[PDB]
Amino acid sequence: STGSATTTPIDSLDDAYITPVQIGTPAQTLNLDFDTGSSDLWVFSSETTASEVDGQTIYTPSKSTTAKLLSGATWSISYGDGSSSSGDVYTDTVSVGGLTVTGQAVESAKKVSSSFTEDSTIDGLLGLAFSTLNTVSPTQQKTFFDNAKASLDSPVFTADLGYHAPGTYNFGFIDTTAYTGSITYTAVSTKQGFWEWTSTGYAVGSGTFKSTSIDGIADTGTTLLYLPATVVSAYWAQVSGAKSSSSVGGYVFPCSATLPSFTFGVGSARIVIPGDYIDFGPISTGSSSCFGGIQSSAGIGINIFGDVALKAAFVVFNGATTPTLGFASK
Ligand SMILES: O=C(c1ccc(-c2ccco2)nc1O)N(Cc1ccccn1)C1CC1
Repeated sequence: STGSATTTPIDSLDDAYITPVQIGTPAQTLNLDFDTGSSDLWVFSSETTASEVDGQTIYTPSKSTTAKLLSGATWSISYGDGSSSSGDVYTDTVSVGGLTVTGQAVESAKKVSSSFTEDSTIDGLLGLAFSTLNTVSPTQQKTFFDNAKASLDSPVFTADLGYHAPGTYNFGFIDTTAYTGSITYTAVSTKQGFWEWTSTGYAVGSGTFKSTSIDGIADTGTTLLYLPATVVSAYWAQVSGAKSSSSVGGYVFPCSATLPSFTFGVGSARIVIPGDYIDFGPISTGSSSCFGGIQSSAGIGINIFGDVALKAAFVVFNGATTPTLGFASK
């Protein structure tokens, strides 16, 4: 089997991407944020505190003939931006782009933090990291990808995120028309439950490439590119007037600037992020100070290849017995 679904930026900055997902019988279509940095599939639901729902589409398990309460199971998650959600769990049929999993754990939110309520465009998350991070208790649950893997033609999914445009998540096959050149594959460590890999270095604009190992995660659920402070300083030093602002919470730059590209290494290959991908626009409406798309990871404890980086590539998440990641230009 295979699946193929279009993923769409939620706003004009590509702050996140939503992909439609069919849950239950008859189908209830919810727009989920596919997140390779987490491992819970959770949704706004008929159980969500009513004051915490503001325009999202909800899953109502009582209207699904295939929903079954997973008795006793609860879940609770916190994300690196401080947001969180929690609730109970049902199993139900879940389809993505024509690929169906029966008995998928669908984690129904009873509570969501303010950031979720305030984002009417995201109806939930679909976790695609390793199942060892799944928060369900007392019996940890598998991700949609783990449940589907055995049926898939090839035990892979691919992320092809667009810049200010739709893109695609595919399951079970590699679309050889979707990228240029070859795919370079690199080793993955699952020890922290993430798609954790080691970049071979970086370049700023037309500058010389610096060979240096940068350990970090491929995280579709994170907007920006978070890298060591030395790297980020070198990038922003090339932008006249850029500075790190404690009041804003990162690097800002004059909106009048033209940003340089940023290249990261994947083995001997190179992925170039165009400068325009690094512009996240005015810090507040009407400001001429713009927010940078490359920020320091020093506060986080891990480097994160988020959407800014991933949208410059066609990315293979290879869930073979020994997982690997593949990157190609496109
Ligand atoms: O939001 C998280 C994050 C945190 C915790 C968990 C997790 C799974 C299960 C329990 O906790 N999963 C994440 O997905 N980021 C992305 C991030 C962090 C900080 C700033 C920006 N982006 C990843 C790094 C851990």
